[PDB]
Amino acid sequence: AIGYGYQVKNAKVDNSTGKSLTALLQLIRNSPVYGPDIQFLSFTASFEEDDTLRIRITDANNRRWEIPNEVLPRPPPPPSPPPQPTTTVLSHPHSDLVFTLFHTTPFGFTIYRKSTHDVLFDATPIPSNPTTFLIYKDQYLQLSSSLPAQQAHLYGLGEHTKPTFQLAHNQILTLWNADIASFNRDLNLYGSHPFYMDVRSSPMVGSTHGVFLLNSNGMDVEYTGDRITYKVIGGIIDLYIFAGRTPEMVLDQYTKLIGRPAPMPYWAFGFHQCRWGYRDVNEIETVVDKYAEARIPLEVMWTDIDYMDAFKDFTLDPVHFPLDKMQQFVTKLHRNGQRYVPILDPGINTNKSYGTFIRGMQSNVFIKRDGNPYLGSVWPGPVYYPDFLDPAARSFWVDEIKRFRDILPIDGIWIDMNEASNFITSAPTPGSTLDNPPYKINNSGGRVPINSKTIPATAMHYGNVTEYNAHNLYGFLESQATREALVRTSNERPFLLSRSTFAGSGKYTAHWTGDNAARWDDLQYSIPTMLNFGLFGMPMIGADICGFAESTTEELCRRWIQLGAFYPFSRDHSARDTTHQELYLWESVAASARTVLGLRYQLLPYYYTLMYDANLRGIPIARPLFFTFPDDVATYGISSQFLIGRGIMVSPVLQPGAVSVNAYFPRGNWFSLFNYTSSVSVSAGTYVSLSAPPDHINVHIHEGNIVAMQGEAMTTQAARSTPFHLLVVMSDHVASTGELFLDNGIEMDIGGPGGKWTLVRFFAESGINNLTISSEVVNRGYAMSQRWVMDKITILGLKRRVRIKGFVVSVISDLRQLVGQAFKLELEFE
Ligand SMILES: C[C@H]1O[C@H](O[C@H]2[C@H](O)[C@@H](O)[C@@H](O[C@H]3[C@H](O)[C@@H](O)[C@@H](O[C@H]4[C@H](O)[C@@H](O)[C@@H](O[C@H]5[C@H](O)[C@@H](O)[C@@H](O)O[C@@H]5CO)O[C@@H]4CO)O[C@@H]3CO)O[C@@H]2CO)[C@H](O)[C@@H](O)[C@@H]1N[C@H]1C=C(CO)[C@@H](O)[C@H](O)[C@H]1O
Ligand SMILES: *[C@@H]1O[C@H](CO)[C@@H](O[C@@H]2O[C@H](CO)[C@@H](O)[C@H](O)[C@H]2NC(C)=O)[C@H](O[C@@H]2O[C@@H](C)[C@@H](O)[C@@H](O)[C@@H]2O)[C@H]1NC(C)=O
Ligand SMILES: *[C@@H]1O[C@H](CO)[C@@H](O)[C@H](O)[C@H]1NC(C)=O
Ligand SMILES: *[C@@H]1O[C@H](CO)[C@@H](O)[C@H](O)[C@H]1NC(C)=O
Repeated sequence: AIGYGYQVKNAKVDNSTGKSLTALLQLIRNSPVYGPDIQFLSFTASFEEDDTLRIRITDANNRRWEIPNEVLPRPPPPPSPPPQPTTTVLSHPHSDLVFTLFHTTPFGFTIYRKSTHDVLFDATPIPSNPTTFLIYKDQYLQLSSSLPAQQAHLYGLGEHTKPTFQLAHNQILTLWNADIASFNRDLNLYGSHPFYMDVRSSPMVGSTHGVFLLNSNGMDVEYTGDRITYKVIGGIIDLYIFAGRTPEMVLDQYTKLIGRPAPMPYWAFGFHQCRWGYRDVNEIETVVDKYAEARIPLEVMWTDIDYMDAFKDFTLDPVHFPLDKMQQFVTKLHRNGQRYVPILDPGINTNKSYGTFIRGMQSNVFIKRDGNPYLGSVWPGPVYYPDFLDPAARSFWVDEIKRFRDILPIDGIWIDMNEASNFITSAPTPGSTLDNPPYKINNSGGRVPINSKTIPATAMHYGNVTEYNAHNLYGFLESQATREALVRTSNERPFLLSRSTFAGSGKYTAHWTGDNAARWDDLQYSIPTMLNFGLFGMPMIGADICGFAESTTEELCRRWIQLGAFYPFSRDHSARDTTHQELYLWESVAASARTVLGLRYQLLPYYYTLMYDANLRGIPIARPLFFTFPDDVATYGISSQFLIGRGIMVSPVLQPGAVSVNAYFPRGNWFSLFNYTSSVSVSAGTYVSLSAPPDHINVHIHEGNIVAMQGEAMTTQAARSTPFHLLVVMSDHVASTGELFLDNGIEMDIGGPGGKWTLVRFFAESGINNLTISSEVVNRGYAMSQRWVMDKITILGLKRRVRIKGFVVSVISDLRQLVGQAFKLELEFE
């Protein structure tokens, strides 16, 4: 059949130092299928941290493609080996993870938990079944693990649109960056994230680990419920297991490896407006004016490829978007506390009188094939693609951005079309097994050739690196270069949004779900996708509100702003061939927008703190219910509700004509953020049928949490000048806590040694006859200098009212306290 697998020829754990395991594997027998077997494998197992195990399988006899350390820096590998059945075990005393090598024919290995003896990853073959073997051919790597089908709940392996967050059994997930619209279910999309989270329902419910394959090649991942199998068309096996044991711990461990989420400027949490098709500077000015007139907050105005001179980067349409008017426009935005973001594509038009093209040629920055620059097709027509693996191309990129920024101020950059997208598929190179690989991955759901509508696999990058190997890194690399350009041309914290991504992209950029559609399905689809990118270490995520493609309806757009006002990244965007969909256009949507964006803006200090938490520990802003409630198995399959931070839950209507929603509530007390008198109390988690009128969305806060809020305003800058209102939700079972991070909104290194920041922790507890609310402050200086005052505290979750020396609501007014000054407030019961 497909292969015969490997035997352990030798294996040993180095002793008398930090243990690592080294083994040599030998091919049992050759097979012709999918090409030549690699005869000898080097096999290592090593602990990068007590909570992280690394399994690396390479050709013992040849260097193979690996993601460069410069692209994704990480600890180097453990030495390689020398030139009942037997086993070799690797364990560390402070590690919960135990690795075992089985000297069977073919060989196997497992990783199990010390605490429960539960097997997390099991690559023991079924001897009669080659689909369960490790197979290792030049263009076909096969790695398989069994799974306890009912107990293992898996999440991730992006990027794909799915109706559920938890991965359905019996499917194939393809990772191959492609310009494919996210309104398409199942298909491989713009990004590739070969990570999954595995939550176990038994034996120790809520027990979670992570599994990451550090490989940039195209792959199919087959998940059948009782097994998962990687089928990878190149590179090596570089497998990381993250011990958890909680969901939050897994993401901490994973992002520690791939990079902590980049911080975001405060303004990026404001509302964004964009459209493909804005005709001229007058129109975008008019949109901004109409937002103000509708009294709907607008933070950032975007321009799509319309602004460019005939779709060429680093230029302005001299007729529709003349430089002087654009300068005035951006100046006006800035005077009003607003910001501006333009789009960029990677392809450089081949026009001989275009400065960017001339300079690019001079520094030889473009991707080549057969010794000449590769000629693609995108919006301006013929293009060459910068090789972002080439240091000279990055410098070129920085320089073009500098030049443009010197003439027209910008606040951030949107990088699109960077898979790379190509509108003409090139002919395959005769005889090449790269353009015509032996195993066809399921590209676009049709086994479509990998070179379809992109750069051909035989194209070459700096260092003689093939497109075959580097493809999934293109977007990732451009993001690094663009961020580099921004940091070098402004001392403000940068902001960028990227379409194409790879594992680690979150260290450089925000992301959006791409080309969704104005359909009720896509409204719901935004939630699983939002949650996934949190797992992928990209917490700054959202979808085009009201839908990118196809014309929206009043009701759909109304329900969408309700949901979308809570996306970490909240933007209205649409294609040019559809109806306009600014939020002021319908009264019922505008009224809904004011209500929900009003709450969002009050929650800005909360979002910003969560962003801080994400950069620190990798924990997502928008997170699944089982992150807070991992012991409640009912939450594992929830796909239509989500948390913002630890204790706020959003429960949107996602169907037309509905005025109610059946929403799951985990155990305990929940209070509407829109009406503190409105609450939900259960002794055991269950579904509750919430009232949900056309203009309302259910948003609830759980007992045990404290959230610092500021006032509503038209801009994020204005909001920060409002008083703080503290929301304290008490629990009979636990003291309540909360956190607030404060800085200047633009410090390059968030929470760094520079000291331009303050951290406040809040604490509240009831006694039999008193109630204490207090704070602790780290680095009091910055916050004090900003004059932030807390004037009111609202207390939920008690059945008795409290004051200074069913549920009730208590309010403490005219407090005038300074946020920067630690306090202790004593209240008494009535
Ligand atoms: C504005 C955006 O324009 C482009 O994207 C467009 C396409 O150009 C357009 O044709 C269309 O494409 C859709 C199809 O309509 C839809 O049917 C689906 O195609 C599927 C197909 O259904 C499915 O069967 C499968 O086809 C296989 C088949 O399985 C197999 O057996 C065999 O037959 O082969 C076929 C074909 O390979 O897969 C198809 C997908 O490949 O989905 C496609 C979308 O992929 O709509 C899209 C989306 O609008 C550009 O590509 C986009 O990049 C562009 N959007 C960007 C541009 C901007 C402007 O600057 C910016 O505003 C946007 O934000 C940005 O995203
Ligand atoms: C090279 O870039 C030039 C600058 O943008 C292009 O010329 C401009 O084309 C606009 C329409 O695309 C037109 O409104 C502008 O007036 C014009 N500006 C100037 C200074 O010529 C040029 O476009 C080519 O030449 C024009 C005359 C048309 O024939 C276009 O169809 C051509 O593409 C660009 N040339 C190429 C080869 O890309
Ligand atoms: C707040 O909720 C309570 C209970 O659900 C309800 O009786 C009251 O009318 C609501 N108030 C407003 C202003 O909606
Ligand atoms: C609450 O506790 C404080 C300190 O323990 C005490 O001084 C005070 O008398 C108490 N209040 C009441 C109403 O008993």
